[PDB]
Amino acid sequence: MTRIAINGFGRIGRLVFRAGIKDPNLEFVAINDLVTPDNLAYLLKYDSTHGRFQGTVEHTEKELIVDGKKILCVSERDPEKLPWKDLKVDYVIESTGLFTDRVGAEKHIKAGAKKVVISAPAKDKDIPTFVMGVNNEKYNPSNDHIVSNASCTTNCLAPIVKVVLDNWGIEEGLMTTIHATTATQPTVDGPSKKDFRGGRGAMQNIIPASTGAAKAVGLCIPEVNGKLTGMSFRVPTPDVSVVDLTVRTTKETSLKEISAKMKAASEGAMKGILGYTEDMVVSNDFVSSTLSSIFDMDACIELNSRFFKLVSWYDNEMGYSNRVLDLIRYMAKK
Amino acid sequence: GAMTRIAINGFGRIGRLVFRAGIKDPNLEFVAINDLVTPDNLAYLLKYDSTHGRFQGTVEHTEKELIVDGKKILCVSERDPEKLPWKDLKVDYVIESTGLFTDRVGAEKHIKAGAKKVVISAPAKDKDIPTFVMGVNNEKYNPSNDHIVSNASCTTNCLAPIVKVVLDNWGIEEGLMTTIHATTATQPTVDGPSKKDFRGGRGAMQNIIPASTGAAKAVGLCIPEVNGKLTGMSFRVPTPDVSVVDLTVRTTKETSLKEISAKMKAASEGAMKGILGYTEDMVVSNDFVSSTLSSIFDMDACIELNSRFFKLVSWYDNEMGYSNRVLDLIRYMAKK
Amino acid sequence: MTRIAINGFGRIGRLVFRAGIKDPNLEFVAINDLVTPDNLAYLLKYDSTHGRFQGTVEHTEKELIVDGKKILCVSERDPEKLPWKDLKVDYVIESTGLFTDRVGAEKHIKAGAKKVVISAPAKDKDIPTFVMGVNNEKYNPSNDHIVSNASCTTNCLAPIVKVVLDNWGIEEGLMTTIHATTATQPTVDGPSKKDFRGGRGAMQNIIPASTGAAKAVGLCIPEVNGKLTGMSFRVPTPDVSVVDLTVRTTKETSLKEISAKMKAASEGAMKGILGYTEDMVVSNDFVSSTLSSIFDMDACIELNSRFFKLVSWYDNEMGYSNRVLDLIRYMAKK
Amino acid sequence: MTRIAINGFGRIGRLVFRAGIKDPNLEFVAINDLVTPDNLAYLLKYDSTHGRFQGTVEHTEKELIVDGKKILCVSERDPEKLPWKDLKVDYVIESTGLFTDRVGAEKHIKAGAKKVVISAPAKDKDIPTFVMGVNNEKYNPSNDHIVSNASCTTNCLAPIVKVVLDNWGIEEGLMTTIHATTATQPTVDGPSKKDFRGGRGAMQNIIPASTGAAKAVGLCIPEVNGKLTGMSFRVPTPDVSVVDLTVRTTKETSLKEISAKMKAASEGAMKGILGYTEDMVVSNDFVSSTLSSIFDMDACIELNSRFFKLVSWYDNEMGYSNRVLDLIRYMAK
Ligand SMILES: NC(=O)c1ccc[n+]([C@@H]2O[C@H](COP(=O)([O-])OP(=O)(O)OC[C@H]3O[C@@H](n4cnc5c(N)ncnc54)[C@H](O)[C@@H]3O)[C@@H](O)[C@H]2O)c1
Ligand SMILES: NC(=O)c1ccc[n+]([C@@H]2O[C@H](COP(=O)([O-])OP(=O)(O)OC[C@H]3O[C@@H](n4cnc5c(N)ncnc54)[C@H](O)[C@@H]3O)[C@@H](O)[C@H]2O)c1
Ligand SMILES: NC(=O)c1ccc[n+]([C@@H]2O[C@H](COP(=O)([O-])OP(=O)(O)OC[C@H]3O[C@@H](n4cnc5c(N)ncnc54)[C@H](O)[C@@H]3O)[C@@H](O)[C@H]2O)c1
Ligand SMILES: NC(=O)c1ccc[n+]([C@@H]2O[C@H](COP(=O)([O-])OP(=O)(O)OC[C@H]3O[C@@H](n4cnc5c(N)ncnc54)[C@H](O)[C@@H]3O)[C@@H](O)[C@H]2O)c1
Repeated sequence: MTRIAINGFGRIGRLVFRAGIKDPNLEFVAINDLVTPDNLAYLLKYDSTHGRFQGTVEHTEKELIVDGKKILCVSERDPEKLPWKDLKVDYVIESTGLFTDRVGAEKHIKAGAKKVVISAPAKDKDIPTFVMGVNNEKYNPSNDHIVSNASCTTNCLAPIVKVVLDNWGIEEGLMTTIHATTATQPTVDGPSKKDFRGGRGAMQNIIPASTGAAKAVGLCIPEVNGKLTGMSFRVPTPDVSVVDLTVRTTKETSLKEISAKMKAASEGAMKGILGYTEDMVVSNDFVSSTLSSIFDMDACIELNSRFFKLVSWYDNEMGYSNRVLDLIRYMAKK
Repeated sequence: GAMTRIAINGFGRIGRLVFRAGIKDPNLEFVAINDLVTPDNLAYLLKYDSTHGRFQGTVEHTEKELIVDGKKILCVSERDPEKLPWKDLKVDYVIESTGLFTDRVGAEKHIKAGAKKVVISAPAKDKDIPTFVMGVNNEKYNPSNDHIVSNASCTTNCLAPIVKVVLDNWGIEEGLMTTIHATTATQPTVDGPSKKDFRGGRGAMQNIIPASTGAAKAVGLCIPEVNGKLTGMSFRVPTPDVSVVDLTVRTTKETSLKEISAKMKAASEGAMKGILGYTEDMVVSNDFVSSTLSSIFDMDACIELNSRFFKLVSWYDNEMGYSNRVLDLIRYMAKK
Repeated sequence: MTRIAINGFGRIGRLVFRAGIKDPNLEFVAINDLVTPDNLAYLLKYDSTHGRFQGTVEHTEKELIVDGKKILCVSERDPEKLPWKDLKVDYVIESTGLFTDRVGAEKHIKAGAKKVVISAPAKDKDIPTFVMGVNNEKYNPSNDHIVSNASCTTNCLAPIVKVVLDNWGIEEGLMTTIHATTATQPTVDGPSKKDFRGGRGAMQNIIPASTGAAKAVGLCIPEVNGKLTGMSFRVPTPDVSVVDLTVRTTKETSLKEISAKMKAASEGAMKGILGYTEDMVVSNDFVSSTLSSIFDMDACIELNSRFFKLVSWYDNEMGYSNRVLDLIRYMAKK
Repeated sequence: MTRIAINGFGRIGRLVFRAGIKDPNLEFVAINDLVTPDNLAYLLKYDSTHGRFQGTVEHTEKELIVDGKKILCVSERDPEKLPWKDLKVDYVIESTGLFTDRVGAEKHIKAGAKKVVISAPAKDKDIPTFVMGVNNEKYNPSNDHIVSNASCTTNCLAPIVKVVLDNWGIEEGLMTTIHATTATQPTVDGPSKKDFRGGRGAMQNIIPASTGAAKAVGLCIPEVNGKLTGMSFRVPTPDVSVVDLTVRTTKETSLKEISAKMKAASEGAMKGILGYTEDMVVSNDFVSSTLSSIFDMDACIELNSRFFKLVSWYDNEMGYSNRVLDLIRYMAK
């Protein structure tokens, strides 16, 4: 049984917990956040986006009790003061958003944790980044003790890029994500030290945003390094995002051939990772989807035999959370 | 001085905003409004605007007219444009903004009713109606022959000036556009039927909704040099007004974002003044509510992959900018 | 087995269909709407609010196939031309919004239907109105061939009123409902001859609206006839509403005592109709709730021993759709 | 000229600044917030709700330059270390939300300010609360050095209560406010130790909230103390709220008479505070209104001659900000 601790019981932390408490192979031993177990228990059972927790939730002054299983609840701002050694934590899910650099994420290993999974792109280039179904086989159990699971957008874009790249090559690519609002944005216009637009009211605006997903894809798919960039527009929805990839391929092809390969990948080497649809879907048709990427056949367009606009959905919350579990399960086995 | 007589068929978002923008012009004379509701509901919707605020002036009504700033305007309720009294009113231009008469057969009812010229506030349903975008191809207008015209779409009016600047300076090999578009009256609040686009029937408050757009092809019409070289799509999002275009374009000559921004800023200060705007500020959509521009180039949001591959971003108030272009086109046609 | 046809496959019609199609005692034989089976099947499969249909959906040019069941699909503007006599319809669910008067509803009877259930308050004083768990025992099989299941708000308010009246009496009561947006509202400012406010954009505004639910409960609970009125505020939410009842009681009492009686009723009589909670719930905690009314203890306030403000939630879509089934089932058995 | 500093350049602080920088009798000398002048210049210039600043906005490392006027920008978390004596600050607008107690607000006076106006209800009983046009005349310049301007909801409800009470008395009143989302709420579900609902996603939910605004009216209008209580529902709108008041009056009356008195007040002794409308209004019809309260005659309902439901709108951002300025101008005269 693999022992897991969660640092940051937020949107991602609670969703990895919800997805993982079902697995007998996993054991969640601790949750760390800046609030009491009462509020953690409330946020676990009630979810404005993914519905009520399908199970029993209780709490003590010192723990949550989920389906009878006891999980320790601690509240320490500094990860170094966490009891990871006493709980002998194998994996710590770093999902606070505040320790995406190595010096901060190294604090969990100092506390006694064996492996640290950062649920976000790393700020340092020396932390390996993995996307399940793209480059997770490059993981080194003997050396990679702090890893990154990339971004929700990277996890959506990289599988699409991989199928296109494998079959027709990519000369150039520009991506746009139309992304759901997240917790980093305020409800009304407010301060924002390093991105002024990011402080504008998320309920009111379409908001241009930077994304690192494109080059992060360059990390996971080196063959596309230097050939893709991207940006983002935050829109006033609470969850589910979509990627629009304009691609110039090397070989001539058509949308029918691309769709054939996407469908094949979704049924084969990327089943459970890449999804495929021909239906007239809109974003809420993917609420609580566990897939990283859902290729939208009807929304795609072809300018000509080498220029395409490919569209893929993702639940930026639920899909990433399940990938976080998938990566841990992989690391534990291999 | 001399006055152009205008009637509005369809007193909706575009119709009321065309009225708001044009009633300030002393050379224009709005002589009639046609819609399916009595002047009482029309006065109410004219007075109060959830997006552009209260009407800055006095609005009253009778059973047969609105009274705006002392001026009386005839208010009729006739579904059939053919039964409208355009001949009696000596209507020079009819703004067809109901959304139901974008083909020649439907718009021709206004000419049969007596109007001299008809401006469709939308893309024509068929290529047999000429389309004009101010500052791009409105000089190709023929006063003696083009009696039914189209002012294209908001997206076309935003995309085309960008395309024009890029093409004239570096050429275009390919261009793929996406518009992130505000919600409009064609979408319901909750999931409902929609025969012509199933996605079009899903709830607008809840979803990102992929949609089809003809704006790319329409620009190919207004700019023949670019025909076949541009396509596009749309995503409707839960905002009530203001949209943004994201154009992925491959140029012929090598260039850079600095050079492109230089030409965009030059165009906005020169030949496309009042049509194309230019900004370097960290703007978001609500910063353009009630903007009169067709297209506002957003230098900070643009990205360059390489010397020939760029992602250009341009905003537009799909209600207010288009309504101001409808008036400009009518003014242009009047002068010649 | 009871044979049911649905006129108007909209929000209410589709949800009634979702809740009932698993029922072996019910047989849905026909669906009538203004579109062909492909759009109806699409709308049955994907719901922006209640998620994907948990089952299989197929279609023909003339029929739907749900979980193997074949349902005829028609498109007739005039109910009088519907094949109810030929299909032997026991109950017709009138959920178009256009035939809530007796002359309009009677067209289903002339076409061959035996019973018509209007999914809204009737425009006619001689059409009986029932709220399950409040006054449905007054249904007379021999005379009530066209009945009304009231409004979603009436089904929420009446259970609250029933308990308070039965235990402490009601001298006066004023109701306010904060109501989710519905299909009658536009996305942007537009015309609306019978209620100008109703035409204003639902995404942007709090919109005052009139409601008849207050007098309608006077119909179902005659003891309160003439003693309560109400109003409504439409807000930019796609589903779930809340009732805020300001009530002057006859006998002295306390919030503790009221909550205790609400809790008893939720666990015994009115079980499945009235729900009870002491948690810090918000509207999305009730998406796809099947209850008519959920009493919110913590949201309630007491001015004094005879003046209370009681709060109760309801999924105006799902709860009402389930009560339409319950009403049909009650009528069917006797 | 009155020398004013703003502590907390947020929604209220910036909107107070916009309305007041136009006033030649006022002199804004300093702004304190936790961000650099660039971000403050940005937020002053562009407003998602009230549009672009109608004027010129410039900034340096150490100041804002608004319409030619130079204003100091400081970034100090502890108000005791603020440069109020050097700047000779007459009034400090406390709009951070973190110093609504006397121990906290008094730090501005310890720092050199003469008066402190809190843009929110005070925590302490000994800090007087004023509503313009209701009880502001009770201000005592010799002793009231820290005052509260109450809440946006109290400023909307109290004028309504005053006219009803003066004409027909109040036996009971229960108020509900349908309130716009504010900076206190997250976009998505998150923690909130003292009120769990307050942490739920504001874009997707109707959110019940506690309010003291009814009880505050009991303080500003002592005759109604113990007779009025209330609650709140936060809804997914960015601005403008509405109060809904269920009132049992003492004297028999009618909606027609109440409306007449409301219209009389809006035109007379509460012009600029109380507004009156008979139109079919909705929330966005009041964006950027400077009124505290707008009586909505058509939305009102009468159960009988003594039981009414009265409805009044308010721009919780813009109306309150103007009340803060009005209070400062009153205290300075
Ligand atoms: N939201 C998404 O869709 C998404 C997708 C992929 C990855 N991510 C990444 O996951 C990370 C978390 O995102 P989220 O949306 O769950 O955010 P969130 O704000 O919902 O959760 C973060 C949580 O961390 C807790 N926390 C903060 N500081 C802490 C500390 N010092 N110690 C312990 N707990 C602390 C907070 O109370 C909060 O609940 C971010 O870095 C984000 O970029 C988010
Ligand atoms: N909304 C935008 O941003 C935008 C911008 C550019 C172009 N347009 C075009 O303008 C047209 C109208 O757009 P809108 O947003 O104003 O729509 P809208 O829903 O506001 O409708 C326009 C008006 O037409 C009236 N109408 C309907 N049938 C009529 C009839 N038979 N006779 C007279 N009036 C009738 C309606 O009552 C309505 O008020 C569409 O063709 C649209 O494509 C819209
Ligand atoms: N949505 C709610 O919260 C709610 C709650 C309780 C009851 N209701 C009542 O139920 C009724 C339906 O409301 P809704 O929200 O489902 O509306 P809706 O607009 O979602 O669905 C109504 C359907 O009627 C169909 N229709 C229209 N004309 C028709 C005709 N002539 N013949 C056949 N079908 C026709 C339409 O295509 C449409 O799908 C209303 O009367 C409403 O007041 C609504
Ligand atoms: N927004 C409304 O509708 C409204 C109406 C009436 C009253 N109020 C009250 O006014 C106050 C401000 O609310 P708001 O909506 O403007 O909030 P906001 O979050 O928009 O602004 C608060 C500001 O305080 C500043 N701040 C935080 N800590 C600080 C510190 N230590 N020193 C200096 N500045 C600091 C922050 O950067 C932030 O800009 C609150 O007390 C609120 O309850 C708000």
